[PDB]
Amino acid sequence: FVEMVDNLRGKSGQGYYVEMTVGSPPQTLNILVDTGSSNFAVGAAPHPFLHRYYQRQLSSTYRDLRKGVYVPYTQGKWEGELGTDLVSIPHGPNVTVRANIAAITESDKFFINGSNWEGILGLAYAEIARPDDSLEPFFDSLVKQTHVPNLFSLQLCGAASVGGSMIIGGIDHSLYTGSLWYTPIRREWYYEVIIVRVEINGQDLKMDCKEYNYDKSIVDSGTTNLRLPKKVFEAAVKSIKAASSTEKFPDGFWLGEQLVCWQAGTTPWNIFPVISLYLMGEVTNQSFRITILPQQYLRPVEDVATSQDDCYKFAISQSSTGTVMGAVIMEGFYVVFDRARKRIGFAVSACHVHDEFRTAAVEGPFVTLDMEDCGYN
Ligand SMILES: CC[C@@H](CC(=O)NCC1CCCCC1)n1c(N)nc2cc(Cl)ccc21
Repeated sequence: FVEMVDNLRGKSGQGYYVEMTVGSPPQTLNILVDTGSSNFAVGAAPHPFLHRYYQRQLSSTYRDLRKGVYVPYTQGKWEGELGTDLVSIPHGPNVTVRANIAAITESDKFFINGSNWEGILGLAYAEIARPDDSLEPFFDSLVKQTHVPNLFSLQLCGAASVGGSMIIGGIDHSLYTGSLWYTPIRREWYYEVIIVRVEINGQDLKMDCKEYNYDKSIVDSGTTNLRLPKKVFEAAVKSIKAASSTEKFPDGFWLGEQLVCWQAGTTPWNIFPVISLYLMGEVTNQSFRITILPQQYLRPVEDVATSQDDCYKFAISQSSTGTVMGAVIMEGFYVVFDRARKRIGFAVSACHVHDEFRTAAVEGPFVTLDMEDCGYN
């Protein structure tokens, strides 16, 4: 696993990418690690944002599937040609698999201007694969062709430049401290989990637990913020406002539209509360909690090429599509995607940033009744 440690790189807010090789002879590409999608889709045309792109025709092991794919989302679409080719990960397991590859020939608002990645590794399940669930995802192809165990674990470490580790086929003990606790994957499509309880400095948020998972709660490496449903976001902010009422901040700060600055390098971490998220456990009526520090949700401002000091951005935002546990959560925790056993493990990361008096935690067990009722149908 030592060869797989520190195999992730990226820029702040632009995601985490891993080095991958496709085709014969091998073409080296930087590929976004994405637990929020299920397609292995790489740029295959010279879009001006891209450093590199996949050249289908120069690979002797490339096979044209003779079928297109069209993936629209919100502000954009990505599209291209479906095919298969030989894929390997230089700083991964020593194997080569024939996997599905979507050669992106056109996209709108997909690639990020200034980033160093040229494609995405959809690490989620077949059901959200496009055009349909018969297009086998990369990790499915990996496990079915090799003896690599059906799991991977992510340690995202966040610093402009960021690093991390994607351990494929196991768990590295030295990437976490304390104990690993597991939450069941509710449904195999996104990495869907169930939040049963939320606390702010120990104070229960007092919401119907169905609100925390409306209409969904996912673990996504392709998202930066901790995104919460409107009604949950409202209460959490109102609670964070209350905990830190010794200082008032502009209304735009809570919306992520304005920055807040203190004389470097202190900085009142103490007035900001810890946020505990209770997740459904492996056992009936059993749950566990993950505690995030003010240091996870107050991020040093991305691009301050004019504005020095300390300065911060509020990294909790509202969502209309359910809870998203992004880098805000994931950078605080070593996250194990145990696909073979339908579960996701959380343990305090060895690379999380802690303050002088408080510590991030994964603790349990807790008694929580009707946890299944917190999931939305
Ligand atoms: C479901 C969550 C969203 C979050 C998002 O919008 N992320 C930024 C997105 C990541 C994938 C490359 C393009 C930018 N999301 C993720 N994780 N992967 C996605 C891929 C597509 Cl085609 C659309 C939305 C995606």
